Amino acid sequence: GMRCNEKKKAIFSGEDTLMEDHLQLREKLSEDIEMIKASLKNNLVCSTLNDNEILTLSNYMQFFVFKGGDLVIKQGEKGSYFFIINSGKFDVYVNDKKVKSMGKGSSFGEAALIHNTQRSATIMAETDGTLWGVQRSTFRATLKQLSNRNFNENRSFIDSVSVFDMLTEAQKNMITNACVIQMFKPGETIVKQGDYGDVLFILKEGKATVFINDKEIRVLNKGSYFGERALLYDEPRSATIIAKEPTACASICRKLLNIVLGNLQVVLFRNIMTEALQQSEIFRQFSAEQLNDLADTAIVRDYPANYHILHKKVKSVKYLIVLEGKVELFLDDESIGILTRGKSFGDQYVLNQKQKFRHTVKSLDVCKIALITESCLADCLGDNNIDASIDHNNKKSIIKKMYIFRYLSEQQCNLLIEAFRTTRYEEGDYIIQEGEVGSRFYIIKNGEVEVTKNGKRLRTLGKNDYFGERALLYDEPRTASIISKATSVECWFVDKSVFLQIIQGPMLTHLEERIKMQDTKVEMHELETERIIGRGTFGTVKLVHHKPTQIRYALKCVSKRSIISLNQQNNIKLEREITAENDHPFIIRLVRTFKDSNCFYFLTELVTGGELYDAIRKLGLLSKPQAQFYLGSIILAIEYLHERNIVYRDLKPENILLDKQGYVKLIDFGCAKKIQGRAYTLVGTPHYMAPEVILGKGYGCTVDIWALGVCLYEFICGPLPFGNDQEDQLEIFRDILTGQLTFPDYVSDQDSINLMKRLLCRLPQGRIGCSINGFKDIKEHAFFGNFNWDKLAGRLLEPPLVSKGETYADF
Ligand SMILES: CC(C)(C)n1nc(Oc2cccc(Cl)c2)c2c(N)ncnc21
Repeated sequence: GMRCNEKKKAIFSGEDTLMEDHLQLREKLSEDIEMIKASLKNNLVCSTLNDNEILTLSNYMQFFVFKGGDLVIKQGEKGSYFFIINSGKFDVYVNDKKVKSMGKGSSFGEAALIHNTQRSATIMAETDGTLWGVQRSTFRATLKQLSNRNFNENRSFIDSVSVFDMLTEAQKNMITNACVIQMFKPGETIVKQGDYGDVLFILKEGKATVFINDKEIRVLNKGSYFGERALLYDEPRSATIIAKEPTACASICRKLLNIVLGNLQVVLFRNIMTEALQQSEIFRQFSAEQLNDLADTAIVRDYPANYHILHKKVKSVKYLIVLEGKVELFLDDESIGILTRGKSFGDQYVLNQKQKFRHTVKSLDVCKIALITESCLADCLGDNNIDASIDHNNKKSIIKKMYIFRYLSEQQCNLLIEAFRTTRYEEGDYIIQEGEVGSRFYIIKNGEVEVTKNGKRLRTLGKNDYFGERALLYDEPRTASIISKATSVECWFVDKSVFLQIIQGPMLTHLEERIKMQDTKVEMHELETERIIGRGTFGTVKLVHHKPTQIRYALKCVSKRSIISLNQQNNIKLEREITAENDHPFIIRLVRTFKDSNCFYFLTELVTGGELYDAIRKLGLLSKPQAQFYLGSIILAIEYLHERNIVYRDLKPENILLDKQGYVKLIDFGCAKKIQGRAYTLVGTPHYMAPEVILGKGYGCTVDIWALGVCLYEFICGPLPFGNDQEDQLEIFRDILTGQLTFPDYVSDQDSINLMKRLLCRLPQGRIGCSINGFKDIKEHAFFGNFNWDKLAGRLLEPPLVSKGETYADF
């Protein structure tokens, strides 16, 4: 009997432990449910909830039994429970001194339902008595599931309604939030025949009876819906729908749809038309707005079968799209194809404005056609020279994808496009030879080229690819060569001298410094720490000097003991991901991340102009131009992130630095997350936190827009709009949820107030910037009426403050 010689390991291991001692089963009677339902209707977070949601919460409450002289909660212990007193008396001890005495009906431990907070007073049981109670985890999880199943349920019913079929993913999700649940008991008329109603209804649970002229036509089941046409048109109800058993309906109103989405026909058509236009390689390079304008101004026409829609008698049509039916195309007498639903024709005539229309288009059956005329293109492009404008725009689409040109003013970008010269190359011509100093940026018009270095091939590039952009910013040897790998390769190109006549010092300095810093490789041993520029529980931030290039950087150290202690294992990598991917001028730019036995490193550009927190405090109350500049700058950064499905979640002046030139840099992406569906976790700084985060029913990127309104209020008015005096988190959230927004008598600008009120709208659906148009509604608001957004991005504005000298306070 031999023994095992190789090793088996041992197994290892506050307020929730105590309540387990008092926990007990008890069947909930009618007297209990009604006192819970009463007590929750007066609660801070639960007051907004409907009866079915409060009924669900009431059942998750648990019974706890106490003898006299028993401890419930202790002042200093971490807070986790909320209580409604069922029987007996309970005394409240603050600093070991009796303040109050509570009986049946009263509640305590309110703040636990929002966050883990330290208890203020010690509650003790005077007599023998019992508590109804619920824990945060259970309360938040229940709130999550209620709102989240509601959303997913409603989105399926949106997907089942045919009128929404041509909405995009993002459009369908946005109208899902406009759904309102409406309950009907038996006997109740949902809709009456003859009324001009503007509401779609969808049966989730139950059954209803349909009456036309007081006669039973049919019965409707869970899934059935009615009122699609009521969202498009003013038309009377064809029937009287009456509920037969207790029923629950999801519903969209046209009034809220118009606020959220705009006109439904206009939005639907724009999608149909955008999809049809994108099948052409020409319109594929148009902007979303340009395609939307073509959709809004397109002539739409119904034709009978065997009709000559176009015949070489043409009404200046350049492009044709089939919406319904079929048409046959002819060149003289030869059929060249049949276009069905969604297909289109005319690329040849869109490109060549002056060409005679040689084709014939004959309807095969009854059809609906959209027609884009010569004027419809000119009004879209803003120019009567269509061929030149399409060409100009083709080039613009190429360069707007590059950082170097993306943020230049439209006037500068146009000038630069106009300056493009064209040249041709024989096969085997060295367009660029490595080692030589370049002065030209190229875009390939026609053909192919092959990139090489020290002999070996690296890549192959073709129509609309580009190369050599660095030569515009630097005087340096070309790292690779570019050989022509086709017969008659044509390139557009622009000289450095022309680029320097267009771009001005500030933008040029920004590009010079930025492109260079990522280019230069870095190792830890090459960096010397000059001085510490930031401290905290996270770790430290050092100002560092790179010996080889002499470029100065910033190096954040995140201690490993900090991350593993608070269970932020998965979060530090998601921060690395987000922080590395950001490539916007008003967001901090990462260079590289290093790994270490002690701390996680982040190396970024050095920002020398200090925090915005201090800048506004030097300025005092900001004027209209100054608030426009800073808020405008924050808007561009947040918009960039929202387009990449990132919600920032911690917007405050502290997290915004200023550079040498006085332009903003967003930092600290610790609270930031890649949004996939609805977020529920409670994060951020309480004074800037949106009411939808606090209420636990789901939030998205809209929270950063609330915070924007908080910042604007600080800029114009001075103090915070909510809980300015307050230190207790509970009383801040209370002021955020139910407090009054007021504005000082010295705030004389109507438009400023209007914007602040609309950014600080509690319900997101009514919050400016949160509809389908996104930030467009903020940017076009009267407050920004004289503000050139174009010049902000391109560094062509005088900023409010320029710092004299420097200012400081897988991996
Ligand atoms: C002033 C402080 C410490 C908040 N800060 N944070 C900064 O932002 C950093 C600095 C290094 C790494 C990361 Cl991920 C962010 C920063 C900077 N780039 N330049 C100067 N000061 C900086």
